[PDB]
Amino acid sequence: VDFHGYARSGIGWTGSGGEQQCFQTTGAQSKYRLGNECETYAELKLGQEVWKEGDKSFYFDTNVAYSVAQQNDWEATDPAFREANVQGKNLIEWLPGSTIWAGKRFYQRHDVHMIDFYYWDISGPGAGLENIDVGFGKLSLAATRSSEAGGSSSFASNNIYDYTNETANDVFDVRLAQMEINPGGTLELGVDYGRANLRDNYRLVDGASKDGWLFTAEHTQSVLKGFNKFVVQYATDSMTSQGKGLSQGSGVAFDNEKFAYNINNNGHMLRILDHGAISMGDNWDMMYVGMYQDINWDNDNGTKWWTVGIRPMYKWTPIMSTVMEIGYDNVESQRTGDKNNQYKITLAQQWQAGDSIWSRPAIRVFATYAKWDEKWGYDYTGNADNNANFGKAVPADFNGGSFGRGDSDEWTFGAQMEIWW
Amino acid sequence: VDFHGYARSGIGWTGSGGEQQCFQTTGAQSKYRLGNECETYAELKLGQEVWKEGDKSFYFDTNVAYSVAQQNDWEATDPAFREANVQGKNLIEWLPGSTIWAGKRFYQRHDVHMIDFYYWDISGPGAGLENIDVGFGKLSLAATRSSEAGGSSSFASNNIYDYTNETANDVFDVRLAQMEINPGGTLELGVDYGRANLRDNYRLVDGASKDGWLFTAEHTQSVLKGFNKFVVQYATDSMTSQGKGLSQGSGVAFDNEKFAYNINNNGHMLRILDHGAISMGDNWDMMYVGMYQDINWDNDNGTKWWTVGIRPMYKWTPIMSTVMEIGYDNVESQRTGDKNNQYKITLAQQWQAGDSIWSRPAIRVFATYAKWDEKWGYDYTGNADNNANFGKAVPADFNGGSFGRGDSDEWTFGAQMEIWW
Amino acid sequence: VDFHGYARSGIGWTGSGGEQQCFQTTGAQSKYRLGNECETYAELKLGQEVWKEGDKSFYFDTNVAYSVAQQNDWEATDPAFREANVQGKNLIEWLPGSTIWAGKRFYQRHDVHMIDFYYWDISGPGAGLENIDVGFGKLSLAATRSSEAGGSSSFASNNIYDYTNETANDVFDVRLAQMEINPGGTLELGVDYGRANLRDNYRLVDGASKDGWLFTAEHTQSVLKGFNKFVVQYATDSMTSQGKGLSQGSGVAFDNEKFAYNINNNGHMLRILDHGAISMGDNWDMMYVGMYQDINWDNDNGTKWWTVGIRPMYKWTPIMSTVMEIGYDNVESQRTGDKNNQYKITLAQQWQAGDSIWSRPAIRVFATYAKWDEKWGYDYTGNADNNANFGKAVPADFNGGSFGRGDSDEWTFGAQMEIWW
Ligand SMILES: OC[C@H]1O[C@@](CO)(O[C@H]2O[C@H](CO)[C@@H](O)[C@H](O)[C@H]2O)[C@@H](O)[C@@H]1O
Ligand SMILES: OC[C@H]1O[C@@](CO)(O[C@H]2O[C@H](CO)[C@@H](O)[C@H](O)[C@H]2O)[C@@H](O)[C@@H]1O
Ligand SMILES: OC[C@H]1O[C@@](CO)(O[C@H]2O[C@H](CO)[C@@H](O)[C@H](O)[C@H]2O)[C@@H](O)[C@@H]1O
Ligand SMILES: [Mg+2]
Ligand SMILES: [Mg+2]
Ligand SMILES: [Mg+2]
Ligand SMILES: [Mg+2]
Repeated sequence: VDFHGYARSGIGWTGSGGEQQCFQTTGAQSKYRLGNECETYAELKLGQEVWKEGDKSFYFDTNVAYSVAQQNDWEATDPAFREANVQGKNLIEWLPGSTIWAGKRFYQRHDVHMIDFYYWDISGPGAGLENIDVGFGKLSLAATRSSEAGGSSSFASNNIYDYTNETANDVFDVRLAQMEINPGGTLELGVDYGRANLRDNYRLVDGASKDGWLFTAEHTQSVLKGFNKFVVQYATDSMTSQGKGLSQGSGVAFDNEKFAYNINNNGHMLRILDHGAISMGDNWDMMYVGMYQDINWDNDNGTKWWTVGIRPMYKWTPIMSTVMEIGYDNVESQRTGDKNNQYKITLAQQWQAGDSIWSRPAIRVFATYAKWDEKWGYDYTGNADNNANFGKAVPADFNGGSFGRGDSDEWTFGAQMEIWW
Repeated sequence: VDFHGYARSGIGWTGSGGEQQCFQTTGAQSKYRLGNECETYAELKLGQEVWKEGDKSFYFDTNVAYSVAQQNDWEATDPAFREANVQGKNLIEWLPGSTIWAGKRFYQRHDVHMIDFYYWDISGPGAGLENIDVGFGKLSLAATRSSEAGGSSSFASNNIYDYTNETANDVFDVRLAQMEINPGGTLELGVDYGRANLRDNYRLVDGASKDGWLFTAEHTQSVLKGFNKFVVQYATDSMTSQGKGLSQGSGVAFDNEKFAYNINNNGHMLRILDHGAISMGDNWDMMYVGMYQDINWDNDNGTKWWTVGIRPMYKWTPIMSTVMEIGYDNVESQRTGDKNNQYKITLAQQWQAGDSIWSRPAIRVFATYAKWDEKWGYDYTGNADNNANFGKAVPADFNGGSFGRGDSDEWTFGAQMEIWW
Repeated sequence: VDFHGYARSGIGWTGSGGEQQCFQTTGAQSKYRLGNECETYAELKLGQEVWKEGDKSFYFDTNVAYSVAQQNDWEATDPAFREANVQGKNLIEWLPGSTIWAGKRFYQRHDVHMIDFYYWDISGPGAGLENIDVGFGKLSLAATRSSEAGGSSSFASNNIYDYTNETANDVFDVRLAQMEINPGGTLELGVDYGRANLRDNYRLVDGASKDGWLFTAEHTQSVLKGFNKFVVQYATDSMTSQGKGLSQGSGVAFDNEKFAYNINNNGHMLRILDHGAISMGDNWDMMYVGMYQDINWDNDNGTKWWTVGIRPMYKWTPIMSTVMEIGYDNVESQRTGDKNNQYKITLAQQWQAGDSIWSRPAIRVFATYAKWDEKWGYDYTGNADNNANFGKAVPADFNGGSFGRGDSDEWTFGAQMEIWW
C-alpha cells in the first residue's frame, strides 16, 4: 500500500489578542500563505499498483481530505472524498506509454505554491486518455464533471427563485505538452470547452452564459537549478467565475436563506502569470510570483487584480533555514473603480527535511505583519430578496455602512508544520 | 498493514440531457448494475494480523465506507464506520480450526454480483463461533444486532405517534455448510430467528409482528469452470421487510416530517433464486441470474417480483473485452394487481486486470438503454398525518396524480471503473 | 506506512430488556469500563518516518477517530480529525535527543486504563520542545490550544446572552520527568498555566475566572513486575472544570436552545490518585485504582468524589483468562450535601494475545451487575432562560420531580473486543 498526501497544522496567536488571524485582500482569489494559514488541512492518500504484467499495469488511488479549525482536540468534520480512480497504463498497443483512466481524480493540476493558487484545475469525476506520444509532444484528452448547486428550472419562468435545480457542467479538455521549443524550455498548450448540460425540458435563466472556453499556454524554462513558468490564459463567459477550467453556465447563486440571485458571468478573463523557484549559490533559494488577472464581466462586477511576492530562503545548515515572505495584492473593483491593497511580511525560522525550498516536511516558527487599505467591499447585507445590491462591489462607506476590511494593521506569530509525502 | 476494499467511480451522460440517470423498477429491490450505477461508492479496509503463535492468530479488521454523488471534486460526506472486529483463530483446542469473533463485521454475506443484491446478510455489531468442524460439514453460530429508528412507546398508547423510541432487533443465526451431497456440489443450510428486543416497560403497537424466522438453503455446483448457485429462502413476519436476515419487529416507519405510520410486516416471503458464472471455451464468460420473490403481507401491500438477466463477456484479448448486460424486471403489486416492468440493455468495451468476468479492476466505456412501463407506484404524497394511503401501492393515475415512472425510454453512456482488492 | 490505533466494539444485552446499558454515577467523571462500554470507538493512525539521516529524523503522524452507537451496520458519523503533526528529532545539536514538534497531537497523556480516565491531558493543536536532557531529568516545554463554544462578547454588556463568541484558551506546559529519587522510583513534576485569550475589544462576563493553574506530581514505582503510580494534582479557577490541563476561562455554557448560563469555575480542585498494575506469581495479574477528587467552587456547585476498584485476572492458559472487575463510586454534591453511590461487578471470560493484563487484542464474554443509590442529580429541565436552577445539583425529589438515577439495580451481558496496536 502506498501512503501519500499533503498536510499542514499549527498554532498561532494574533498580536492584539485571540487566535491567529489570516489576511487576504477583499477581491483577491489567494493570499501569501507563509505564516498566514489558519486551519489544519490534510489529504490522506492510499493507493496500490494492483496488477502488473511486463510494461502493463493498473494503479488504484484514493484521497480523503479533512479541514478543521485547529482550535480543539476533538474536531468532528465531514471529510471530502476527493479521489477514487484507476489508471491503466500501456494497455493500448497502438498508443504506447499512454494511460486510460476513470474515476474522481486530481487531473494534472497547475498551481503556484506560495499563494496556494491553482490556475489550471479541472479535477473531479472524469475519464480520459493521457500521454499519447505524438512525436513532437504528449497529447492528453479528458472529460470531467462539476455541478452548480442550483440554476435550472423545470418549467418556463421569469422568476429567478424557480431556478433551484442543480445544473451539471461538463468540461472537455485537450492538452499538448512537452514541446521542446528552446534549450531547457518546454511549451504546453491547452483548450477547455465547458458547458451547462441541462436535463430534458429544463432551462437556464434568460441571458445565462451557458458555455465558455479557457485557453492556456505555459512555458517552462530550466534556469538556475530550478525553473520559471510563464503562463497566459484567456477565458470566456461560463469559464470566468471559477477561472481554473470548470464551467459555471447557470449564472445563479444562493444567499444563506436560499434566495437565488443573478451572477451572470458573460464577459472574459485574461490572466498573465509568471512564477518559479531558483537557487543562487548553495545558501539561497527563492520562490517568486507576479500575476495580473483581469475579470471583465458584462454586468460590471468583475475585478482587476495584480499580485507580486517573493520568498527567499537562507540556508544556515542543511536542515535549518531562515525564510522570509513578502507579498503584495492590489485589487480594483470594475464596478466602482475603487482599489483594495495589502502588503504582508513574514519572517520564519525553519527546520526542514533536506536543503531545498521545496523540501518537506518543514517545521516553522514565524511572525507575520500585514497592512491593508480597502476602499471597497462586497455587499452581503440583508439577503438577495431584500437587497437589490446583494453581492455587488460597493464603496467602503456605502449608505453609512462599512464594507471591506477598512484601513488597518495586524501582526501574528506561531508555529506550524507542512508536509507532502 | 493489509489494504483491501471495494470501489466504483465514473462519469456519465443521459441521452436526453444532464448527468447519467440510473434505472430501477418501482417495486424491485435491485437493478442491473452494468452501466447503471450513479454514485461513487468506496470501502477502505485496513486490517492486520496482530499476533501469531504457531497455528493460533488474532486478525484485526476495519471498514470505512463513503458514498458520494460524483458530481463535483469536493464532496463532503458522512463516512459509515461499518466494520471493526477481532477474529481469534484456533484458540479453542477442542474445536480445531474454529474462529471466535466480536465487533462490527460483514458476516458471511451472500450476494448476486450483477444486480448488486444481497440475499443473505446479517452484518452488523455481533459476535460468534465460526467454522466448527462437525465432520460432515462446518457449523457456525452468530448473534448480530440491528435497530429500527422508532417503533417503541414507553407508555400504553393507542396513538401510533407515541411509538418513536428506537427498537433494537436481535438475530440468532445458525449455519451448516460445506456438506458434500453430490459430485462437485455443496449444500449450505441456515436458520435465522429475529425479534424486537424491548426495553423494560416499553411496547410495540398492537398487532406488531415482533419476531420472525428466515430459512435458507443454498446449493453450489461446480460447472463449466465456474459455478451455479440455487437458493431457496422462506421468511416470516418481522424478517420479510428487510428480507436478508435482519428483523424489523416494530412495524413502524416515519415520513419526512417524522410522523409515524404502520407498515406491519406480518405475512411471509418466498424467494427462489438461481445465479452463477460460467466459461464457454477461452473467449466467453457469462454471469446470469433468475429470481422469483413473493412478499405476501397480511395488509396486502406486498409485491411479487420476477427478474432475469445475463451478462456475456467476449474476450478479444487477455485484458480487453466486450461486455453486454441484458436485464428484465417485472413487479406486481399485491394490493392492486398492476404490473411494473422494465428491460435494460447495456453494451460496454472493457479493459480489465485478468481474463475473467470476475477480474478487477475494470475500466468500462458503456452505452445503456432502458425501456419501462409502470402501471403502479407508491403514494408518498402529503405526509402520513394528512394521507391515509401514505406508503400504499397505487395505480399510476390514482386520483388524477402520477405514480411510478410512467411509460418511457432513455439511454445513457459514459465511463466507469470498478475494483475490489 | 505505520498503522497504529485503538479500537473497541461489541454487542450487549440488558437483563430487563433491550440493548446493553452502561452505568456511570451521576457526578463522577468516569465509570468502571469492563463490560460497561456502550459504543464502538476507533482511532486509526497512519504515520511514517519520512526522512532520516544518521541520528536525525522527521516523523509524521495522524489520527482519525470514529465513535458510533453499534446498533446497526451502516452507521454514518462525523470522524474527529484529532492528530496531524510532525516530530523533528535530534535536529538541534546543542540539545541532543530533544524533539521539536508542531501540529495536532496527543501530548504525553496520563490515564488510568480501567476507568478510562485521563488526569493529565493537554492534547490539541500545539507546538513544543520535548525531552531536553537536563542531567538529572528530562525537561519538556509545550503550548497547546483549546476553545470554549461561547463566552466572549464584542461589546460591553451585563446580559449573559451576549457572550456567544468562541473564546480561545491557551495552556503553557512545563514538565520535568525521569528524576531518579529512589530505587526503582521516578518522579515527574509539571506546571500548567492556562488562560482565556480574548480578541481585541472582546470581554468575559463580570467575575469570569479567566485563567488558572494546574500543578502535577507523579511518582512511578517499579513493583511486582508492574508499577504503581501515585499522583497529586492541584488546580485553580479556569483549570478546574475540565480538570486535565485545559483552561475554560469564560465560565459560560449553553443549553440546547443556545441560551447562555453561568458556570463560573472560580475555586480549586485537589486530586489524589494512586493506580497501578501488578503480577502475583505466574497466574495472577491485577489492576487497581483509588482516587479522591474534590472540586470546590465559589458558587457551591462542585463535587467531592471518591472511587476505588480492582481488576484481578486469573490466567488459566497463556491466552485464556478469567477477568473480574469490581468498582465503587461515591459522589457528594457540594451544593446539597447529598451523596450518590454505585458499585459495579463484572465477570468476564477472555481470550487475549499474550499473558498480561495489558495484552491486546482481547475478546471478552461478560456479565455485569450494577447497583446504585442516587440522592441527587443536576437540574436540566426547561432551559437556562426559564429555569434559574439550570445546571445546579438538586435533591432527587426536588419540587416533585425526579433527578439522578434513583435507587435501583441492573445486569448486562455480551461480548466485546478491545485492541491497541
Ligand atoms: O484542487 C485544488 C483546490 O482544492 C482546494 C479545496 O477545494 O484546496 C485544498 O486542497 C489543495 C490540495 O488539493 C490545497 O492546496 C489547499 O490548501 C486546500 O485548501 C481549493 O482551495 C483549491 O483550488
Ligand atoms: O452489506 C451489503 C449492503 O450494503 C449496502 C449499503 O447499505 O450496499 C453498499 O455496500 C455494498 C458492499 O458492502 C455494495 O455492494 C453496494 O454497491 C453499496 O451500495 C446495501 O445496499 C447492501 O444490501
Ligand atoms: O484524550 C483523551 C480524551 O479523548 C476522549 C474523547 O474526547 O476519549 C476517547 O479517546 C480516548 C483515546 O484517545 C479513549 O480512551 C476513550 O475511550 C474515547 O472515548 C475523552 O473522553 C478522553 O478524556
Ligand atoms: Mg471612493
Ligand atoms: Mg390499471
Ligand atoms: Mg455531518
Ligand atoms: Mg436529602
